Amino acid sequence: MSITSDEVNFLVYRYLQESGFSHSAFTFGIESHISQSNINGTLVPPAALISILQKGLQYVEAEISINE
Amino acid sequence: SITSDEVNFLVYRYLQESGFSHSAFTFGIESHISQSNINGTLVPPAALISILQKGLQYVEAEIS
Amino acid sequence: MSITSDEVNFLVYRYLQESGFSHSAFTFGIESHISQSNINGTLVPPAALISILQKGLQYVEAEISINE
Amino acid sequence: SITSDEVNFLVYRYLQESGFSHSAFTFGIESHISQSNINGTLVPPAALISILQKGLQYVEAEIS
Repeated sequence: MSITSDEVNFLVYRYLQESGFSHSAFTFGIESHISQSNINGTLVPPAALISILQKGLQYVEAEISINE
Repeated sequence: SITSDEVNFLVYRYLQESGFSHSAFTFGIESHISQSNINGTLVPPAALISILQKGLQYVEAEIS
Repeated sequence: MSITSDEVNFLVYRYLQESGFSHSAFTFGIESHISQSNINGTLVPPAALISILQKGLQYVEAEISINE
Repeated sequence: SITSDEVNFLVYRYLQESGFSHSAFTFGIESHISQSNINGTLVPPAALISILQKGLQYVEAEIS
């Protein structure tokens, strides 16, 4: 399920916004050229970066536990 | 379950490694990225990306 | 009437704030170490940078006009 | 009488010349420092400082 640069940038950008990192969000939106990203912001849920990251951890725990 | 500081360091490292100098600078401060208790040594390059990769594999396992 | 680095930094910082340059103000406050400046913000009037700059221009106009 | 864009370019140039990289970057955007109609050539280094210097001489002439 290959992930693109623009995707992670969107997840990060939205994380900065939601966490109240107003100044970082602004700076990152520009540096990452987020305006030029082809992603629909309205279809991205809140805490998305937090959610995937949480699942990423659990997935790795599952890989170790079966071979544990 | 991950914590705010852990997530913050992940995005912070990503920002540095991705060459987002000005974002890295501003976010280091706004986060108070230290003052927090994380050892940079135990977090490898692309860790944010890597954990996200495993997270999409998990989501692809839930719709299956 | 010698002017110091911290002084001009304060004038600029306050200009960014007042003009609504929220993100610049934040970034500059940090870069210029404005927290470490020995200046009393409460005794600095609004549009101070704009005012001095305006007077700076008028002063130069006066220097040219008498020799004009 | 000076204009918003003129003041903005002055502070912008000052930010660059003073090595405030991250401020210069953020302020270039937030200002929309161009999109505005100023020729960099006709504005010398330290122009912000210089005009401020003359402004304090003027204020010192008013209390006198």
